[PDB]
Amino acid sequence: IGYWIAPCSRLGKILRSPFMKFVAHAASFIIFLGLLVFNASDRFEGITTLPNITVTDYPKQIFRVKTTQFTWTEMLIMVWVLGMMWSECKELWLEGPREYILQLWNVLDFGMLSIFIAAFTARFLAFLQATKAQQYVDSYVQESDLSEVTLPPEIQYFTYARDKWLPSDPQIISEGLYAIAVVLSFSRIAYILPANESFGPLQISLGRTVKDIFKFMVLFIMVFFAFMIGMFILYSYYLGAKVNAAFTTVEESFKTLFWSIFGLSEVTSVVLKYDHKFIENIGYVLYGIYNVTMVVVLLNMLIAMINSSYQDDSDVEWKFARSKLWLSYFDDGKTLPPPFSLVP
Amino acid sequence: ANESFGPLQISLGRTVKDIFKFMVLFIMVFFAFMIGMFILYSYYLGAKVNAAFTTVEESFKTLFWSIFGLSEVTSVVLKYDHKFIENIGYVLYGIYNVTMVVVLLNMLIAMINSSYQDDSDVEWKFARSKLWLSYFDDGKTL
Ligand SMILES: [Ca+2]
Repeated sequence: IGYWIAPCSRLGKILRSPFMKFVAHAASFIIFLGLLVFNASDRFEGITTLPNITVTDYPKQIFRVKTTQFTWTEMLIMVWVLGMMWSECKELWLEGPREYILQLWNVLDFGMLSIFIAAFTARFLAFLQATKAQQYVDSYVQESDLSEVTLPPEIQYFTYARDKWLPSDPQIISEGLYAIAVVLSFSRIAYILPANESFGPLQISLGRTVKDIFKFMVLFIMVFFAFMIGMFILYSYYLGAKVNAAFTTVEESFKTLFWSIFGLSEVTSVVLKYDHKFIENIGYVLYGIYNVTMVVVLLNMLIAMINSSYQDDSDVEWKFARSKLWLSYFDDGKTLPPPFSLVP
Repeated sequence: ANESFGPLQISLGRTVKDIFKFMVLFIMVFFAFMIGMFILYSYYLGAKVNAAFTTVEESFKTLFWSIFGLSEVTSVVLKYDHKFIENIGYVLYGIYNVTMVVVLLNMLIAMINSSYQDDSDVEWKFARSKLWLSYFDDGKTL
């Protein structure tokens, strides 16, 4: 408000400093994360009502209206997402799309903002359907609090609890995408992390280790696909004849072999319920060979990365990254935080 | 004060001091995934096989014990047919495990390089001499 009223003043001059603009953007993102956390402040200790029970503020309300309506925190977070997307679009328009895509931070921000937009679009579609159902109830139902009246099946579905929801209804998609976007949001803390002396080189080395890990992960993915296909072919014919129905389908085989990396897949994944001990013993051998192979690949990755790191260069890289961060703020255009940049 | 265990204690102290810096970043990642999974699974309290991500405390427990592999995979599955949310939770839990492995491996490599760069002997003897000088005063007689 002060910047809008007096763009050229002591406060205006202070707020246009590159460090002050960086602090403004960091504070805006902290407020965005606070809104993300506060939107779910009614569930910190868990939801009181069971998923099979519907609660409505007034007796003539469709439950989906109550469970899909936006709150003021939802409005604020939608405005924040719109502002950040507008800032990203302005950057892409001004500087060029090809250069914009070839940057980790820009593409990640675009991805998380797109996921937020998709989640809010799905929630808005659910809200529209619920509002149409509520309008139908208010215009054609006057039967004492939705007890004696039986709604048409096109609209009776909106009186159902969470358990009766279709697996592909808009609100489930909305909340899944919202969870993904919330996970991706806090990853932008590492965008402002390099500006700090202690946490800059750490982030630089973390990015370098991720880049080194990716190439080994490609080979491990090839080995993983090999064992997934082999064990799925071995155990596909035993669906109702296995202990934990693992390796019976491509999804199940993929889950079992992926969670085996962290030791979270039990050995009974290879045991059958029949007397075909040959198949069970081949599965045991293949699973053991897979575990030994993944340990060998992890050991080779660790050793190769240790050698590569053993080959004062991190300080230079961190200072270069921090200087890029600074030069991103020296231009006077990026003055206000993205949520407040909408107002012209 | 011991010759054989003093250097070990000094090295352990330096290891803890190096570990804290990476622990800050891992705490940021941990909070990210804790909030995400809690938001995903807060609406399924009695609709899950266990109470893994139903609350913030529960999400913190599940993700912290996931570091040591002491949290079961079934923490993600649901008792409903909402396979979209279950698969999103599976992907997020797998990404959390991969991310924590990456962070731990990066911490290990960075600390190995830092240690690679008769240095601990001087530190140990300085600490031992500080311990000695703490007792040269006549006040601490008993
Ligand atoms: Ca950007």
